[PDB]
Amino acid sequence: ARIHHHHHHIEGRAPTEQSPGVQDCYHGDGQSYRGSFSTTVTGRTCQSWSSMTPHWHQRTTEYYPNGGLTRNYCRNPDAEISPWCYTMDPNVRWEYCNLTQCPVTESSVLATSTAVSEQ
Repeated sequence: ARIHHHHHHIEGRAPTEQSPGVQDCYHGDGQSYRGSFSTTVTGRTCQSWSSMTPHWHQRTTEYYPNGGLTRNYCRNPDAEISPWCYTMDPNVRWEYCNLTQCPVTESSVLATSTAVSEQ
């Protein structure tokens, strides 16, 4: 019925795609993600945490809803700089997803106690 192109991956320039491609973001340390961005920094896909086929590992988030990242959703169960997850590819054990400190301009921050400038 429908299938994404299966020929080239960087249909843009010869060497590399000039414009920016995938570039998600996160608030805090991947803790405020609240999104199932199953995309790894390499463009891979967050393999289901409960995936015992390729890379096997105990203590999954599928058995721990306290995280909110079940299935192939990418999240940060360690509160590290950002969320990460196993990849559906056996060539990539695991990796961080394309997250970054959401550098937005809108207000977003609902707190106005102290103000920080140039910091």
